[PDB]
Amino acid sequence: MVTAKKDENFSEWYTQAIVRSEMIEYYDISGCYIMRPWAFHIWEKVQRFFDDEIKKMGVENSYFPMFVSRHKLEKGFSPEVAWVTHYGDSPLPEKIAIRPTSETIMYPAYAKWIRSHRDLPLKLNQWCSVVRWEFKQPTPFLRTREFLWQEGHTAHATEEEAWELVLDILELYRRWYEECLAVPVIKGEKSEGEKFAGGKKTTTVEAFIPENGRGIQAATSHLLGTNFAKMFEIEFEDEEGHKRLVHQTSWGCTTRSLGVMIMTHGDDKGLVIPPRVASVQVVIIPILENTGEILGKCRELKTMLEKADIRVRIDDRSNYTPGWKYNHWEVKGVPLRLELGPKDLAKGTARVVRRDTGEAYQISWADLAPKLLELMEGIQRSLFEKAKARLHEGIEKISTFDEVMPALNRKHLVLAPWCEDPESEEQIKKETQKLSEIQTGAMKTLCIPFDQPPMPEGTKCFYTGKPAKRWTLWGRSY
Amino acid sequence: VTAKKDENFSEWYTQAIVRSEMIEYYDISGCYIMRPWAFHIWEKVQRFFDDEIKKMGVENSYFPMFVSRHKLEKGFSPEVAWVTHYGDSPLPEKIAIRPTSETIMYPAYAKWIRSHRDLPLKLNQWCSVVRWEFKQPTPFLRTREFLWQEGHTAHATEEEAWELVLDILELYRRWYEECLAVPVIKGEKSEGEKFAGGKKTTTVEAFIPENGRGIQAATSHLLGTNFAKMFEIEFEDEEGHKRLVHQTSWGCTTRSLGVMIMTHGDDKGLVIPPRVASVQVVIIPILFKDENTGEILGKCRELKTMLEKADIRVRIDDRSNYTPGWKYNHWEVKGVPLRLELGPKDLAKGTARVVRRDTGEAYQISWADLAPKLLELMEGIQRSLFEKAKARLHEGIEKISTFDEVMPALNRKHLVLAPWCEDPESEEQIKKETQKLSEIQTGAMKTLCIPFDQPPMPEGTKCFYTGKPAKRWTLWGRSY
Ligand SMILES: Cc1cc(N2CC[C@@](CO)(C3CC3)C2=O)cc(C(=O)NCc2cc(F)cc(-c3cnn(C)c3)c2)n1
Ligand SMILES: Cc1cc(N2CC[C@@](CO)(C3CC3)C2=O)cc(C(=O)NCc2cc(F)cc(-c3cnn(C)c3)c2)n1
Ligand SMILES: O=C(C[C@H]1NCCC[C@@H]1O)Cn1cnc2cc(Br)c(Cl)cc2c1=O
Ligand SMILES: O=C(C[C@H]1NCCC[C@@H]1O)Cn1cnc2cc(Br)c(Cl)cc2c1=O
Repeated sequence: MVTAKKDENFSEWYTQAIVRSEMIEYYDISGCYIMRPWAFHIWEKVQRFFDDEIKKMGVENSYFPMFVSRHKLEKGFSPEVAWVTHYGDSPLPEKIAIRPTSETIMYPAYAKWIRSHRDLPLKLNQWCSVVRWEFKQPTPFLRTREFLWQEGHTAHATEEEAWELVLDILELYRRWYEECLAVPVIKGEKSEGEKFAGGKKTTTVEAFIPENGRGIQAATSHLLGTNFAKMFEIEFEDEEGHKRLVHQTSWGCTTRSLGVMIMTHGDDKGLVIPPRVASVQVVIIPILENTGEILGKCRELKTMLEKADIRVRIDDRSNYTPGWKYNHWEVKGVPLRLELGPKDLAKGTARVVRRDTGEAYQISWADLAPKLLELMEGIQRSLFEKAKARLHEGIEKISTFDEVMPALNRKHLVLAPWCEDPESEEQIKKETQKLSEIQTGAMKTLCIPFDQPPMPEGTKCFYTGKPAKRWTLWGRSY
Repeated sequence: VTAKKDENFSEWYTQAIVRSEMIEYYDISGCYIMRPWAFHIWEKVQRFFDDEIKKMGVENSYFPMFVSRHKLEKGFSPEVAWVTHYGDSPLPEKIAIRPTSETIMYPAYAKWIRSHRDLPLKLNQWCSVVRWEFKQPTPFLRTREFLWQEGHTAHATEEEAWELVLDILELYRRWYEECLAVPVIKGEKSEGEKFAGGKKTTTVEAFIPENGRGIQAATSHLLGTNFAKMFEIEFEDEEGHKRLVHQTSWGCTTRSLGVMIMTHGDDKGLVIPPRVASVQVVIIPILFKDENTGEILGKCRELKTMLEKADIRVRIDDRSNYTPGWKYNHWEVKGVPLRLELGPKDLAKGTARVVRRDTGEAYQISWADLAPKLLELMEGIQRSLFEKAKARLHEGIEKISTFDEVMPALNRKHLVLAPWCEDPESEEQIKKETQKLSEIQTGAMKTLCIPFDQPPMPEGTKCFYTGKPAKRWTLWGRSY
């Protein structure tokens, strides 16, 4: 049973929810966690969605090695990578790192494979795990030392084609969150200080966690331009015979998405899993003395529902009371519970309870499959709409810096007109950190949203008083 | 490809996998890049196997890639890769990259399993593992990092665990025979060849005629209660008594792709069985001197739509910057089962010319007949690839009765099926003797498996090596 209340002790609530729902197991190596089937099935669902979509775009999957040579990674202080230095008791002549990302593994191959315009575009993806051995405190799903992800890497003859792909991928990430996970996200461009330094422009989808007021980056898609093509000599002869640099993109999204989903939809009773990704969509709980009447009808119902492609489990485990099973599956977040006891059997009905609201329905056995499909569609949409309402309520539009600290104290983000000077972003981070100290606490840019309201002529930047350029979203962050 | 498969087999294999764009080389020895053309086949067999194990109630999971020194070694270290530093700082205790996940998963199993209500526990994961052997690698077959799936189950009874071992082994037979069209032999490993941590190891074995070697294709172990004792995986039964779980584990890797390549490839390159071909039919418009360009391209689009309506996986190669002859050779070296050519004449005739990759046979087919006729041809290709490979397997196994027949059979690049007493001392002696005789003429012959399909053992039959009473017919040969 979940005892910590989500609004009062959010961090303990999160730990309880992910452990008692059987999503994670702890491990002796800090920063690494076991992903149990209840969570892994959600990853499998989003992976299938995204993989099907990128295949429609002509992206093909591949698999590159998990190791990169020291001289290829460092193309005098090491990055925060895990170094393999020995095989058995024998030192390697040159240490090798576990991939933190695969640019330095893939791009030498791209340089070999690309020789002429005929070879472009080149569009590859891989599903793997990466390792980033940061010394800070980990958080399951959200910030871990090893994590599962997909990384896409493309090369094109023109920047326009590369940018088109950047935006198509970002739209797929919006769909991953909004359509599969029912989590609303905001598409935007990263500031110069926050973008990937190896690239030209970084686009992002950002999510908001109301309980701690923090934004979190949900996925990323980069227009790399020609920087990496210069560094790796990825050149092609054009249709007229001149050597040119390719224009590249890269993009990724991780199991952080599951953590965002958990935090968005969970409640005081535990998880709430959107029907589109739930391992089990309907749990059948026989109200049981096993004559065979009740479980016979349950097996018939499960067969029937599975013909409608509903993911069903009958919980016929012994020595647990019905109420125990009800709470067990509520903590796990199954979106629908189907109760079948003796009175139900006598009437030819079943009692269906939806997890998000607790509303109960008496449904005849015949109406079961269509009514349950309808209810799952309603649950999915209601989860999304309520989360989107909370997102809207969490963003305050401001004009001057003196509004910032009140908004941050309300656990809100701010949308502010900004001159986009990177010096000013560093100054704002320092000032908000120190104001929080006197009163991390730093506010930073989350993104410059694609959806720009008009910028009235003469609008001043909320911090510098210089002419504002764009409306920018700021907040405390992960 | 220019090397002949029947002359320089290793060189043929390297040319086949490079020129088909299946692999790319890499600067760290023993690791290779799996390019999209190879990864497509992997995706097909992964989907088959994952669908089937899900039907059995096995659920996917993901455990960490790292194992602490004290948990792995629960002296001289094993052939694992050791992480010793994060950045410039030494780890307080070094950690290994997984070579397999027993030591990572089983402490969790011990925590999770409390009563019979928790059993059976059936988990699988798709991942890569690392085995840092000092020997020469071979792409797909023997590499230092490789992709695989490892399944690990726990049961209340040995009977249930053994039933699962055999169900999984049958899935591996289907992975090879139904998907890859590679015939395999199910069997039990000898005492000297089985997984030491388990009670009985079952296997599927394939045969490579060009070098006379058996190769283990996949494995499924009855672990019994050994790991349950080691990791304290116990459960309370219905009577309230504490008992040990009965476990299984099982795995299969991208070695399967290399076995497919070696089995079906020919002097022209790869031959992909239709059931694992991401492109089953390639349509090639013959464009020359601007003769009917628009008509030909429109018709190719129509044909692709029609064939896709029949679930045939079709690609039109309308790339303007390659000639038709180049396209012919490209898709042939890549092993696409069927090539469909449509030129000006064919547009006039209402026909298309189709060539099958395995035999080269050509067919003129009316556009209306295309879908059913191509389905029929793909069934024929899949069946023929399997049947020819099975005939080669049959021809490569000699039944023997005495050790004096062994060296002539090995020199014919064959396996031997011999009656054996099953004494491990005798397997060790046979390995040494056959290596020595080979040297005089690696060359050691070992057991590959004791097949499930046992012919009768006539009373009084003597072991082919020791002269003691034979127990079972055993398959032996040179091996990978
Ligand atoms: C699961 C995951 C996802 C992502 N990212 C980033 C990119 C993105 C965006 O969505 C996606 C690929 C594109 C994503 O998912 C980043 C990390 C991560 O930085 N891990 C290392 C680590 C370990 C640790 F023990 C502690 C901390 C730590 C503690 N405090 N701070 C400030 C850091 C960090 N981890
Ligand atoms: C791809 C793959 C698959 C399997 N196995 C084994 C089990 C099985 C059976 O099918 C499946 C999981 C159950 C499978 O696929 C074993 C290896 C492997 O031993 N790698 C290490 C290595 C690296 C290296 F550079 C050289 C050598 C080397 C050279 N000569 N010798 C005698 C060894 C070995 N590799
Ligand atoms: O990983 C990236 C850039 C992009 N790679 C492709 C997938 C999407 C992703 O945003 C940025 N990044 C992030 N963290 C890193 C940590 C280390 Br350690 C190293 Cl060496 C390198 C990096 C590093 O390059
Ligand atoms: O890996 C195994 C046994 C089984 N594990 C589950 C998947 C199927 C597989 O056959 C045997 N094995 C093989 N090679 C190994 C190499 C090293 Br290095 C280590 Cl430490 C351990 C092992 C080791 O245990």
